[PDB]
Amino acid sequence: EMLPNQTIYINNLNEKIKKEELKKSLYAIFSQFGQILDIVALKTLKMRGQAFVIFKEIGSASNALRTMQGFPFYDKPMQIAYSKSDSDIV
RNA sequence: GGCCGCAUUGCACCUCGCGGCC
Repeated sequence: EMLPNQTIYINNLNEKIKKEELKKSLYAIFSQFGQILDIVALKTLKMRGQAFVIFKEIGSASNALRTMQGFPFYDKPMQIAYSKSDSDIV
């Protein structure tokens, strides 16, 4: 099982949504959990449907993951895990 | 810049699947 990390990894995201909008919408629902350093969403073949939300505190990430797990975002239940590895900005 | 089709459920941190229309 994935250990806690201050970055959460989200997938099963609706790929039809433009990346800039996607990120603003994500910030709309995750900022309640604590300070966000950055949100990474790419639309490459490999990385579309996915995003990284990088919290300042690990406890924010844990709370965000547990609370928002499965929340239907642009119609699709978000799938949320901790990221495998630390995000670069540190 | 705007539409749309095919394929993709994928762990990233300098681009970066393919095709059609305006």
